[PDB]
Amino acid sequence: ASLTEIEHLVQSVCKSYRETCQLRLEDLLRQRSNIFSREEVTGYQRKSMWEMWERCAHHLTEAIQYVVEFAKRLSGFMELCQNDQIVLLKAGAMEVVLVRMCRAYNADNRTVFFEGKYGGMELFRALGCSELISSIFDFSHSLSALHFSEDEIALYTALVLINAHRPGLQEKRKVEQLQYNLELAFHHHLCKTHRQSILAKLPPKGKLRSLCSQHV
Ligand SMILES: COc1ccc2c(n1)CCN(C(=O)[C@H]1C[C@@H](CC(=O)O)C1)[C@H]2C(=O)Nc1cc(F)c2c(c1)C=CC2(C)C
Repeated sequence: ASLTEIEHLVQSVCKSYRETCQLRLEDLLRQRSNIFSREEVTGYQRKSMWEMWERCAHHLTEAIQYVVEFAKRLSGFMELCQNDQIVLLKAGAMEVVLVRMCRAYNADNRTVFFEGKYGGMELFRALGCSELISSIFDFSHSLSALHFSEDEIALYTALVLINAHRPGLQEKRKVEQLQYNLELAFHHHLCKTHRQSILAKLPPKGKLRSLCSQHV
C-alpha cells in the first residue's frame, strides 16, 4: 500500500461511516434547540425501569446494528475469518457506540439526544443507575471538547474495531495488517487536515474498554 492508496482507504472508511451513522450530524445539531419540557421529563421519570430498559435496549441494539454495517463496509473486514469478525465486533461494537454518542451530546446544556429531543441525565432516573449514566455523560462531555470531525470519528472508530490485541483471534497477523494501514490512514489524514493535535487527547484504549466491561 502506497500513499495514494492510503487516501482511497481513508475516503472509503469515511464513506462507510457516512452511510452507517444512523443519525446525520446536521440533524443532531439542528435538534439541539428542541429540548424535553419539565412535564415530559417527569413523564419519562414516572416510567418503570423495565419500560426505560426496553426503550434504551431497543435504541442501542439498533445502534449496534449500524456499527456492524459499518464494519461490514470496511475494506478487508469481510476478508477476515468468521471467528475473528465476531471477536472484533463482540469486543468493539459497544465501544464504537459510546464514541459515536458524543455527536448526540450537547456540552452547552449537558444533554443528549433520545427519542426526538434532547434531555439531561435526569431523564433516565427510572433506570436506577446514575453511576453508569453520569460516566457516559462525562465521557461524552470530554470527547465534545475535541470537536471531532465526522471523518475523525470514522477513522478512530474503525481503529476501535480493528484491534489485534483482542483475545480470541485466530488470525492475529491478518488483523494487524488492517490495523497498521488504518493507523497510517488516520495519521495521514490528521496531517492533511492539520489536526495532529488530537492524537495526544484521544482517550486511552484501555479506558474505552474498561467503561464497557463495567457497562456489563
Ligand atoms: C450512539 O449514538 C447514538 C446517540 C443517541 C442515540 C443513538 N445513537 C441511537 C438512536 N437514539 C434514539 O433516541 C433513536 C432515534 C430513534 C427515532 C427517533 O425518535 O428519532 C430513537 C439515541 C439514543 O438511543 N439515545 C440514548 C440512549 C441510551 F440508552 C442512553 C442515552 C441516550 C444516554 C444514556 C443511555 C441510557 C446510555
